[PDB]
Amino acid sequence: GDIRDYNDADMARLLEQWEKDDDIEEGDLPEHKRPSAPIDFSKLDPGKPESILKMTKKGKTLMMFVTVSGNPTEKETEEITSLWQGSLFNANYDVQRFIVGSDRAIFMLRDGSYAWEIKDFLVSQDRCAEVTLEGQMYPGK
Repeated sequence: GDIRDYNDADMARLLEQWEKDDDIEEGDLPEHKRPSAPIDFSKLDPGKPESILKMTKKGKTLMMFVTVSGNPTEKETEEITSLWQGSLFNANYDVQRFIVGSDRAIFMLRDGSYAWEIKDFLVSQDRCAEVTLEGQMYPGK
């Protein structure tokens, strides 16, 4: 306590957060104790994001908009998409495929793991074609 100015000013500005806590607390004791009896929850923290399982539900309407032809004749898209419908199902890849938009073949996946795998199979053709995802195109990270 050799200098008032620095102490009160700077130290209060530093302790401001602590004083704020004390001020909003006002020393009122709540009946609410730590509800977690097994500290092991915060001790270990399982890491398993169960939230995803709680957030997920059946009804994966995620499709890939595959602009195959680019030519008015819907035939081309139907032919190639039915060929894919063959090969995929023959490869045990049971997926949903519809032709809405003469050029746009939509592949709706009930799965996800092999999303880029089937996508690869699609773009594996010389033409490549436009294969977009409903919404955004995210591989994962």
